[PDB]
Amino acid sequence: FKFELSNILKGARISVIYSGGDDLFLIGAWDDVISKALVLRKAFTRFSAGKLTFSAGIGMYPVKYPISKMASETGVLEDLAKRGEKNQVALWNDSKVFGWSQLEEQILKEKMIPLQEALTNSQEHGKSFLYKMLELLRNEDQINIARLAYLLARSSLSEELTQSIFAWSQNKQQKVELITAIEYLVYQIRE
RNA sequence: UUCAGCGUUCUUCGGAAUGUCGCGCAUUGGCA
Repeated sequence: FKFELSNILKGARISVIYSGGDDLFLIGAWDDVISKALVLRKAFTRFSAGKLTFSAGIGMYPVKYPISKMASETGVLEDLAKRGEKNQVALWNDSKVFGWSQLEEQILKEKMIPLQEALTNSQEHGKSFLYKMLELLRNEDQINIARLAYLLARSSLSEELTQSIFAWSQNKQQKVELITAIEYLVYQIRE
């Protein structure tokens, strides 16, 4: 907490308000805070050789927004993660609580990276297509599953991604990861 | 040689929205 933490966070736009196994508080750029939070969980397990788990709450706030409010709201997110599924992290919203491995791979690697590479390659697609997909996923109507499939056929995205998105939407866990992965990509792509 | 029309098609195939923004600013916070 006091020494290795400086090397783990090295190179990231993060300021550590306080440290320690009792309570850890860091304020940083959101993409950096998430990536370093994942690095920390992997390091903690390695350092402890397992048998030790860390629960965290991650929140996204405008810079002008008050620190006390940031601290209070993020405390609640940490509490969500702590009460059940203590290893799992809570990110941005109460609705999104994810295991650290889930957040790192089943969301930021299996879903966000394909979508990211697909969008960049496609000259025919854009944030607006990703917003359309998100609106269907958010509504959660059975018809939207069908409407997403019509959008996917029109979209012409690579078939394996098309099928993977379709499968993800039908599975409840995959869709929350798909929603989060799309939202993370939109936050990253947005200027 | 006269007397008559009769039957069959009644719309078809594509394209079914797309791209762009997806809140910003002030107070507050932060730095001094």
